[PDB]
Amino acid sequence: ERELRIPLEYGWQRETRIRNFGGRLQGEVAYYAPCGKKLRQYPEVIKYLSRNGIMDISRDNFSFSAKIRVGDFYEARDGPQGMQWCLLKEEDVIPRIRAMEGR
Amino acid sequence: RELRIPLEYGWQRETRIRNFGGRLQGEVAYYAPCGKKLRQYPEVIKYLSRNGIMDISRDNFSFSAKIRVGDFYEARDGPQGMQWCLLKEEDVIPRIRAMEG
Repeated sequence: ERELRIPLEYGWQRETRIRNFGGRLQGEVAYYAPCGKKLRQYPEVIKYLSRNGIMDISRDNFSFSAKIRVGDFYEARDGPQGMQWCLLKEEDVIPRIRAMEGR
Repeated sequence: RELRIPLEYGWQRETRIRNFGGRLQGEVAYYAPCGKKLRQYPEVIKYLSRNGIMDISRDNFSFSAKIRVGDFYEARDGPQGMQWCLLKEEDVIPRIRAMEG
């Protein structure tokens, strides 16, 4: 976890979006670079680090596993403006992770 | 454009909307590249001075909850209790207009 938190200390964001596809929970991880650029897979992170001369952090500091309790978790909820990503309180994340483990 | 410049240097701008009995209240916070949360212009200016950041100044910052820059969250009651819901891009102008009416 220490490893995967380093980028947050450099002003990156980690986001996990959770969807329940008929009882089955699935997560998708994205990073936002400090400039706001959205990165959706390792190759995208490596290119960003290469292109931007970033050497303090590496591919080792990043994971796209939705089962890692690092950064912010969202679940879709309906409302008067339609579906929104709603932030899970840290204490509601665990059951989501646990549902995605095993399998 | 001026208010986007800090975001490129790894500042975050966040607007929280609370509905108090149908009266919307918006509140803006900045997170400096070090993560420090700043809530007022004097704190932002002290932070710029104390950390010798000088590319940006007062003109690159707004604490007005009516500006479409950065992420908007609205507090929404639900099954899990109070949650911050991320406003979609299309959600923001309507909720700003709601704040004014």
